[PDB]
Amino acid sequence: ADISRADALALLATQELDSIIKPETSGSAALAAFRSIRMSAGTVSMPVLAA
Amino acid sequence: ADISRADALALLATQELDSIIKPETSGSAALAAFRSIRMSAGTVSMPVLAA
Repeated sequence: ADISRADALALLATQELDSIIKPETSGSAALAAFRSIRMSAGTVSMPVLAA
Repeated sequence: ADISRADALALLATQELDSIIKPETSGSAALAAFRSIRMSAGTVSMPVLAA
């Protein structure tokens, strides 16, 4: 006769990970590669050299 | 050859008027003309001499 682990199972401490198992996030390849501008109007204008 | 206004059209500044064009506004002729009471009840009862 002895205190098995099952006999004391209800006394054992518990632990949950403090973080989630997930992939590291990529972000947009477009936002990573191409330079961007802050817009204030919804339809910005863009002069382009022609000649 | 020279830079025409059509060639520089994309570079031209814009201006927008600082305020909206609108007619003048006015309040009800009824509230201007007639006496009014504060109602506290949703109905007021009024006694009228009948005969």
